[PDB]
Amino acid sequence: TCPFYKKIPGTGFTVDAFQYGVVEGCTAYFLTHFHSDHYAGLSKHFTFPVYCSEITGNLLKNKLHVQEQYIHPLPLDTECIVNGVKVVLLDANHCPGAVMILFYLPNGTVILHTGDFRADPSMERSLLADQKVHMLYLDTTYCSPEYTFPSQQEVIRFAINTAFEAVTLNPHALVVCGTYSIGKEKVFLAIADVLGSKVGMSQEKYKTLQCLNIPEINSLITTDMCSSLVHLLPMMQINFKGLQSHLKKCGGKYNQILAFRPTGWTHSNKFTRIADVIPQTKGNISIYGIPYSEHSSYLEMKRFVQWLKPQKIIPTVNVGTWKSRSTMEKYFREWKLEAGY
Ligand code: NI
Repeated sequence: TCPFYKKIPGTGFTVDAFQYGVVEGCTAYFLTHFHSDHYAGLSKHFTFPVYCSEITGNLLKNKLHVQEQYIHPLPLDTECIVNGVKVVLLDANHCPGAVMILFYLPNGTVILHTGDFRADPSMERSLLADQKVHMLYLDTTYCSPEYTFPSQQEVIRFAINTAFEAVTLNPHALVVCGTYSIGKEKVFLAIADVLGSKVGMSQEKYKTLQCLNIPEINSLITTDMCSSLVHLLPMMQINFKGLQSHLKKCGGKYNQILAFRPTGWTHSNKFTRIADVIPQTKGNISIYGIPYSEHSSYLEMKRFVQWLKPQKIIPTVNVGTWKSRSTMEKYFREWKLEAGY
């Protein structure tokens, strides 16, 4: 059955709750973003109202084939009424179309559900600043002090200078970026922009990008692999074997590969700055691991919550074991004692 952390008290609303069949009482199913963990169970066969951003609705329509009658897209930063209750969607700074949701309950309680998010100080001057938030449903993916990472901008600058150098040294090199879902598009679009190229990719991946309301998209991407010097491949192919195999496929148009694996955190975040990073190399193929995160670091999460001062926190990630829950509760009390709420 649907867990309490996916229900919104005193409404018949749920959030990211599609894998449990019909939820008893639920009149509106919200979807924060188009990642398979959150949408799991949604298909062309679902027949209840789904509320979501415009981007998320394009994806539901075109990738999952959910029927149009059941998709209710809502604009951002706008007060809307859903089944008699006032809501607002805000940018989550996660992947394309990902939202936080603000619910104003009839009794006067205010609830923020973050979805998946990367907390940022620009969220301190949104509609959130205008009133007290009593309850916070929080993306606790990286809720432990070991989880540090560079800014997105530091990582992109590094990727740009690295790719530009390699291709100026060898104008027959190919750049490859690994991918598995939506998100982290800036990695490949920034590399392509410094090399004066479009990004080549499969038909399924191009169809996905074409749903994302990215300005000038038709000038940036193509299905003609031949004509482009940045290619996208599935993350699973980003290894020496997969990359040599792909290089054979391209018809001796390239004689070298430089590949990027955007990942979350891995244990080498604890010593290495972005400027110290060096690739793994085997022959004419080099692979760079780059920690481009679309989740809050510990410090980013802590700052956001210390600013917001919620009366209660409801974790939404890593809630499956008592040890994880206990650990997280300890950090929430620390934050509250430091900040005086
Ligand atoms: Ni996500």
